[PDB]
Amino acid sequence: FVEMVDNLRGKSGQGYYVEMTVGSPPQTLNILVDTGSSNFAVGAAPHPFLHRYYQRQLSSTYRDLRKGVYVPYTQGKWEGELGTDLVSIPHGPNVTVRANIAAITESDKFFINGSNWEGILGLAYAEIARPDDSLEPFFDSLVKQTHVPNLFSLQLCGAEVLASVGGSMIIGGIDHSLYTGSLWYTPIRREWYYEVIIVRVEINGQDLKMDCKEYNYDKSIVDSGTTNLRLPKKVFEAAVKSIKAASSTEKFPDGFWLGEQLVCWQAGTTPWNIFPVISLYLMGEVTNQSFRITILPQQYLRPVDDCYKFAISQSSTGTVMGAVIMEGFYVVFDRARKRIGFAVSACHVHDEFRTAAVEGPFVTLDMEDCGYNI
Ligand SMILES: N#Cc1cccnc1N1CC[C@H]2OC(N)=N[C@@]2(c2ccc(F)cc2F)C1
Repeated sequence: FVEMVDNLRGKSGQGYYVEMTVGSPPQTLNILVDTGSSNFAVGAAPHPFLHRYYQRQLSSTYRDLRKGVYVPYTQGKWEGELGTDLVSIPHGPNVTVRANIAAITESDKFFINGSNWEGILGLAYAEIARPDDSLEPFFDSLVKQTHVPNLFSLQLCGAEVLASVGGSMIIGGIDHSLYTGSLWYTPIRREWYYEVIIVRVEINGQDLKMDCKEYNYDKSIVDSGTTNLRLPKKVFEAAVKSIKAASSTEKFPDGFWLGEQLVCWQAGTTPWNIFPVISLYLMGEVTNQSFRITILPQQYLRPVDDCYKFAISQSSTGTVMGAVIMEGFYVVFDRARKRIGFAVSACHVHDEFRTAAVEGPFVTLDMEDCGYNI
């Protein structure tokens, strides 16, 4: 899938984007790859933080759906107008799709100063599309209209101005040069978000010993459009307590653990070995099995002297496996078989003593009971 390798770029903390073209003649736009939402939405009018935007009037193939869409979330919102147009991904498959597009005409706290992207590609399912599930998402259109197999995979690599990060979005298959070792799969629990089930969490090999329902309260999702590992309140608190203890040899301000303040060390002296590894055990395809993905401090301390923000934060909407978990790994969104695969990434972080890992099986009792009953 050689022409698709290295087709993602971004700035640390501001997401990964892919170049796309919209309309005829093609308008080039950078689009954030977001497995946590399901709309294809593009800035369509001027904005302080947008260096270009989609101009429907310049496109001979635009069709207006005469329908508005409002997408409030927090910390923000966007609104716009629905239509269809022809869409292609230059460093993607060699196809062109007529896709729904939300042309964003007003927004608050959505576009990001300096991020270099002008729209979002929601890769999750129709159930969470706005205004409702009848607005076919981009990937659904791509699969229906072209032969492309119903699967994509993401290799996010990450790590003055914020550091540039890179990676690859492989549409339609699995590129075996982007990973090493075995691919382990966890089931997609429900096709809305990419919802999965975490059955155990360890911090430096010590079980947090919570009821596993706590890890998925109210859901756990894999989300390339969120930077941090976000954990439900009780789990977050348990985790930081444990990380504090392992690293207690040093002391950092409260704002660092709140992910607000940076912590800096003389360049090159970053004391990685005082921070523990974190293992998340995901439910396997076999009911009583799991496998673990182990992440290093190189993933959960985000570069911003060498300066870092702690990139684990509290959630009130369940666990979010964001970019800093995904950067460990090659992640396969196997929609056709309703499962998500993980393997150690050719661009994983590691030092001479430790490395990200994907290991299994571990046998674990009653993990169907680790979910939330809708
Ligand atoms: N839109 C939308 C949307 C539609 C449906 C569900 N969730 C959405 N969110 C959730 C909050 C963020 O988390 C994710 N994954 N994407 C969001 C996002 C992305 C980029 C950015 F700059 C700002 C953002 F808030 C938008």
